[PDB]
Amino acid sequence: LRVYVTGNITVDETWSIPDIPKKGASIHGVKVSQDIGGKGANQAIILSRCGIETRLIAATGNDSNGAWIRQQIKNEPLMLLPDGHFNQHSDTSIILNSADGDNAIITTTAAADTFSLDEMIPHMADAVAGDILLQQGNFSLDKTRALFQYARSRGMTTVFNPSPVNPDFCHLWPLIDIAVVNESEAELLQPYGVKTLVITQGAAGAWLVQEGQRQFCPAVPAEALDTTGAGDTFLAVMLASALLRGVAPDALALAHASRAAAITVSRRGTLSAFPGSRELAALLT
Amino acid sequence: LRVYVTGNITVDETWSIPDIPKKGASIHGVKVSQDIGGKGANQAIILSRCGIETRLIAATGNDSNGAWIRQQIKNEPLMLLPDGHFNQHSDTSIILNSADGDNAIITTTAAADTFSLDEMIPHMADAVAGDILLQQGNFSLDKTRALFQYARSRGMTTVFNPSPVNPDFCHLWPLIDIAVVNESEAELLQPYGVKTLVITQGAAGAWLVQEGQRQFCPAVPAEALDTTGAGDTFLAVMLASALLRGVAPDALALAHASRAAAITVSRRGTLSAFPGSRELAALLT
Repeated sequence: LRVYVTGNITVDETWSIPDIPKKGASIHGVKVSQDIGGKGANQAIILSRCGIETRLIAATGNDSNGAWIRQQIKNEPLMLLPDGHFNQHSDTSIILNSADGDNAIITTTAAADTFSLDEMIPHMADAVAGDILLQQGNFSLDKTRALFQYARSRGMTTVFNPSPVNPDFCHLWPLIDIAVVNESEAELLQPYGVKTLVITQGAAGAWLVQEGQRQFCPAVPAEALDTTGAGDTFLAVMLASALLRGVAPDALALAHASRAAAITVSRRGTLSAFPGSRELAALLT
Repeated sequence: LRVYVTGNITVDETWSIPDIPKKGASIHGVKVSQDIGGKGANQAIILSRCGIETRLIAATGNDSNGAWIRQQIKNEPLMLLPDGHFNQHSDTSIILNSADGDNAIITTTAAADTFSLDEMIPHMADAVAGDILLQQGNFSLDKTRALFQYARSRGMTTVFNPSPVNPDFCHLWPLIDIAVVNESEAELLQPYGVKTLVITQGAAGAWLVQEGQRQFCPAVPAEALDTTGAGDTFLAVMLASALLRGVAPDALALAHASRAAAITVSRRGTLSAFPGSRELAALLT
């Protein structure tokens, strides 16, 4: 079984501030970390580091960030398509880390947007029934839906993590096999009729909803000095643990994702904070 | 007569978002513009366009924004020091919202905060009595004072524009020959004993004070398209005018500066908005 991930790849830049500015206000911040990231990239890489045959379809620009990104992906057991880049700035993210509550992130999409659907599906031409298409919320409702529709014509399994959230993603669920959502997204998009529903609540554990049954997997306690990437780690490892053992997302899968995620939040950065290929294998056994 | 401008250099990035995200949110944004900023670089840059031998002593780090700054400066007749760079520098995120009125702003320094003496001072080894030391508000009190004393220690004319304003800058007046200040800075800070005092009031004109004389110079009425850099355009052209005619800042120096600032404010941005060398030569004549 091969996992195709259609998303984005970025360079996350984290800013430490007192609290997020109110329009009109000017404040001081400190840039504390630069790292490779992106919803699509994070999940694909972690998946591949778990041993799952994985392919990432995302656009990089003819940026110095572009060379940086492509160079890093080269050290991962993941295939990144296309080989070439685009003359656009590579997508980037501004992660506002305030003294108070949880982070706020702003991500550009110039590169991902240029990467048309026509240039995209050809990279999935070698897909077979049973293969998986994993998407996040980096695309428009139309591009996002087109991709899932395509996946269903090729007999693939569909996984959806609607982050960032798009109000219109709400009438997309009938096309999904596995939905992974926040409490915010769970309410704002209202998942329904999905074989497997997973609602993540960060440090407050996670829910697995299947066939009417509800199971709660409490989170593994951890020192959270950097929260970026926890959700992506939790999802990639939950999915990996099911795929390896050959079952459907189950309680042990969440048990593993919770452990993988605790390692991630205990480290600075994005790509640089993810559990190593060996730590994951030790974890998954 | 040469001008040494001890200050900062920045990259100001304008991001367009639908609205400022709340703490836990994750939104899409568009990185629309990027300009070189910093009252230090702005002032030094405009002075050099006026034909004044100018040296900007500011620090840039080892990141994308650093290489870009180093690259954009090559286009100005300005000389930037030191050569080479340091690590992760000053720049600001200008969050331009939608419906939601005014822009929120986050700024970082770090490059300036760490640009120690010993690092700056040797760059004025060629300075002589008569040369000018222009300094803004981007540096601690001890660092700023130390610079003015070194200057006052070689016959250099000291020019001060305490912005960002620090309340303790209140003790430096004896070391300053020319003070350029706005309303709020004039009150609180309360400059005294300065041989030349300029109080900026933007559209409301400017005052030239000391040696008894109180001279007011009305502004060029019109209305800002983009107020950015009006102040440092005013300070720089004023200095240049007096410098070119070999006198202390006078009435004519203020009218030229007022004419220049009108130009800057009618165009968007900084480097591409300020008056060009030929435009400066024309109004300065």
